[PDB]
Amino acid sequence: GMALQEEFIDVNGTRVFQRKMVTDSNRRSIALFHGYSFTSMDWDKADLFNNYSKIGYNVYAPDYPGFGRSASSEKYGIDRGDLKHAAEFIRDYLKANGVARSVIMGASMGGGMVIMTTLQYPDIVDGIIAVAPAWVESLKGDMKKIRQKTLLVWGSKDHVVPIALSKEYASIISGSRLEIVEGSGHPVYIEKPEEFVRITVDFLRNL
Repeated sequence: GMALQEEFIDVNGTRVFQRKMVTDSNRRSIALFHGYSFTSMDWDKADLFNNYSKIGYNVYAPDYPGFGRSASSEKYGIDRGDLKHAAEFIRDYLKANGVARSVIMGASMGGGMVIMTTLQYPDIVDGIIAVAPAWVESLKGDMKKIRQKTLLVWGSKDHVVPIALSKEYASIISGSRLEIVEGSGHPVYIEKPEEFVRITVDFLRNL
């Protein structure tokens, strides 16, 4: 039956904690990348493993190296602000799990990471969900090139990553779906979990 597996995986020498809900029959994958302040445990609040599994996605969620339960990492660490390290991580992490292509979702820091991964390795990305992505303001000229279906999610009360950037990023990424969730600040999947699920499930169904 369906099980939430919690385990440690080696990603090129870095001991990564992950949570996953998968079955060998699914032909769809989604991987979830947390913000600076949260971990893979925090996706419990919106029950994302069960909700995405029920629409036929294999679901993977690691703690980024240096965060949560994962080891620090010279190769992947983001201490020095190298977002290309995070694109390497996401590519390598999917490969370690035997996943050739996936939808990738990121919140905040993680949203920056999934954007960068799509800019570097577009052939591995089936779609993007980015929840108020941080650290990408310098990447607009490359973001204009993204061809993947993209969902941008922002809380109406977000003052961490300005809501003005929401409308700008929605213009830059052609075909992007922008949804502003009433009554939420920056971590939408914690503060308005039901609406987060409704919107993200609808996007994924129609990908």
